[PDB]
Amino acid sequence: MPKHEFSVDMTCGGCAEAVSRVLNKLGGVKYDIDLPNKKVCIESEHSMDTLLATLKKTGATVSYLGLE
Repeated sequence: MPKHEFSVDMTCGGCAEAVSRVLNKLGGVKYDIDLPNKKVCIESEHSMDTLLATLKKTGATVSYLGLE
């Protein structure tokens, strides 16, 4: 159960948040959305593929800090 952390600046709070929902399809794994921290921590069996697609979906900036 590896964890992947991605840095994304919420621009479409309203839409960017809804965009995260689509991640379940790409990832379908456990994910957490913390606006107050502006950070998203998701654990996937693939990692480095589900986050980028979802994060960039709303055209929000995406930066990979690294994964286990």
